[PDB]
Amino acid sequence: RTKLVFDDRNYSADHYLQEAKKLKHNADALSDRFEKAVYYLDAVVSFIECGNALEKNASPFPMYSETVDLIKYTMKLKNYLAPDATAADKRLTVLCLRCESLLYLRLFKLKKENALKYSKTLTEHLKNSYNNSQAPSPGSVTIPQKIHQMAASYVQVTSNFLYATEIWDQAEQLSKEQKEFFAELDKVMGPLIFNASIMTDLVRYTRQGLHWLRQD
Amino acid sequence: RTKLVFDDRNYSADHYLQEAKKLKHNADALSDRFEKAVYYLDAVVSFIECGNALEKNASPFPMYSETVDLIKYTMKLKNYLAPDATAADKRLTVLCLRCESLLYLRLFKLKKENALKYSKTLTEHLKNSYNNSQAPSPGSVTIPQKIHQMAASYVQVTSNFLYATEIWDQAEQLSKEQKEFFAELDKVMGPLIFNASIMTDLVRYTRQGLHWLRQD
Repeated sequence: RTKLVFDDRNYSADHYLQEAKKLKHNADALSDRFEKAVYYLDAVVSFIECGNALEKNASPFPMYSETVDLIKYTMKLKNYLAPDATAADKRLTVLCLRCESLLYLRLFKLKKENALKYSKTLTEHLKNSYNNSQAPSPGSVTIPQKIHQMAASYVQVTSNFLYATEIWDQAEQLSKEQKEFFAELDKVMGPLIFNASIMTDLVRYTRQGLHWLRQD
Repeated sequence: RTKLVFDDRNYSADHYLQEAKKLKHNADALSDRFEKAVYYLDAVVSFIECGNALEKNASPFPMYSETVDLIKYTMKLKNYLAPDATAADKRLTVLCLRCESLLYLRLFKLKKENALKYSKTLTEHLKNSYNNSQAPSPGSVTIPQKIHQMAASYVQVTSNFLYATEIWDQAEQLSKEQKEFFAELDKVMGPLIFNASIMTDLVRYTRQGLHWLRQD
């Protein structure tokens, strides 16, 4: 067993993008699904590195979103639920799901401000509009279109961590099935922490796991 | 320094409630704010223990919600932002904010199912209702009241982890100001993990911190 030693020379968001694109076009031009997915996942981490480098001198939202799309494509390659699925396929899938979960959670986190005060005004008006459509009794609803767009966007950015939570839990569950591989990987890297691991932690974790997979 | 040894005999949700209520009525009848808050926080953990015991033979939602209310009351006692605020006040506040954060996150988590498919239907209709209020051009909005109630509830349960995230981050920030006390507490208990620590982990963590505070 060997641990990657990691270069601290942080580059420009541009450098990681041609890295990612090259790994990805390397993936695009190969036969064996497994092979493809590995390179796709390597491409993915370079894409993540690029987004991280955007966040250093401030927007990474599009880059991250499209990266989660490339992760779903990749997972649909050697589907871990297939009955022939190998341990390698399942470990690959786990790494994919960690990247996808924490990516979703970052996509959210970029719009946390929006989400919070949107929640305030929305809670207020989703009571005003309702109290005003019901004639009192002594003894469809119509909303301002601003309120409507604010509802649309609130659901938009809250969806991202609904996905993050659910996918995080799939990663944990499927990880129990490769308890040893991921026990050792958590040993040498430290385990990923939902809400605490930054993008560089994820990048290195994923790189190390990809390294062991390519070594078999 | 001494670590509490913890009793594994899990009791009924009823047993913890009269424990909590007794600690709380002990708090209610004392002068010194600090004193009060300590007992309030002890009351709180018994209240949490009670809610946990509800979850064992399946609803803890009300109990948890009202407990977070007792936590905000308690924090409004020796406000850590006061200029006379002691290290003890600040540590107490940190413990309060962990309980409040993870309580919010559980309140959410109880309704995760609701939230997810609500997100689906809401995203669809928040496009149907909008595409149908805008006359096309070749070259306020009205919604079903079911959709309206679903929007209200979706915002309701997503608010809970918006709070959980924000309060979690306040706890981290204020924790940097008592880095050593909480470094040692994480040492002997293991640190609380957002999204991973279960209620019993929180109970024991908080109990241990309360123990050191009462020892000064």
